[PDB]
Amino acid sequence: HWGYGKHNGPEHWHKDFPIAKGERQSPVDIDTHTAKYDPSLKPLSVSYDQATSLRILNNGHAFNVEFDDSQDKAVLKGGPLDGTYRLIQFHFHWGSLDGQGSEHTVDKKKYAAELHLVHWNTKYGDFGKAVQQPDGLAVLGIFLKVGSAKPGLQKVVDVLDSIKTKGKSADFTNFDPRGLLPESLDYWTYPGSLTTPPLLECVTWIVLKEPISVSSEQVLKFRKLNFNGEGEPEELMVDNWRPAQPLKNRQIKASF
Ligand SMILES: NS(=O)(=O)c1cc2c(cc1Cl)N[C@@H](C(Cl)Cl)NS2(=O)=O
Ligand SMILES: [Zn+2]
Ligand SMILES: [Zn+2]
Repeated sequence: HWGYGKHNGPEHWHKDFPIAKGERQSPVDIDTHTAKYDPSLKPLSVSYDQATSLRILNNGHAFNVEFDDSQDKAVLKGGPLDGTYRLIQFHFHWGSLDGQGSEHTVDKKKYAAELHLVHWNTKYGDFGKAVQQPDGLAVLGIFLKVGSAKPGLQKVVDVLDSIKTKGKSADFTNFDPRGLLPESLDYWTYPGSLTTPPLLECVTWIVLKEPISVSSEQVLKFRKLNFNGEGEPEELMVDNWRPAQPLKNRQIKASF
């Protein structure tokens, strides 16, 4: 039943997922004046050159672009991380208007949307084992602002038509996620959680400083997707973001 509506929204998740009120919930507001540079942070290694995308799926709250994670084809290493983390999927969160949609905020600023590249710690063997551990997952988060089109995104935008409703999927091979990165890999990092139920506290968040630009036309096509299944009454897929959660006992570090 969970979702983003008035009766099943984030305000309600704690009832079925008590960890929602936990000590290391995501997302959070990034107070730039309180984040601290950490010169001990090693440089971030994004190695997506052999990434193998497979499929795109409308899961009822967003769409996932899924990848083959049977081997070390696309990985995240270095930065705050120990070991190797394999890309399993990416998705977005976006708003009903350009003034909202991101999950993380920067000095309370909300971007139009946010891209999450989800990776799991290969020493745990699979994703399911990984989300039983405090260092199981690493998510690369990238803000989207509305401006010029992102060429690298257009392929995704153009398949949306075919996965309009919940549980629809389409073939999605040969997509290169490198085309969704900004120039700079400067980041902020903190320990957190999934921002969707079950809200497991297993994530090392790495949030890039530099947003990517996407066109209004591109984001408009995101807002034409549906939460609902086929034949059901249309509920447009918008505002599928969880607001900022309390930082509690956590420090956000800057790589720059
Ligand atoms: N939003 S997020 O990046 O915290 C996130 C979302 C999903 C995750 C994992 C993470 Cl870390 N897993 C999936 C399962 Cl369907 Cl494989 N659901 S999700 O909401 O896309
Ligand atoms: Zn869902
Ligand atoms: Zn997400």
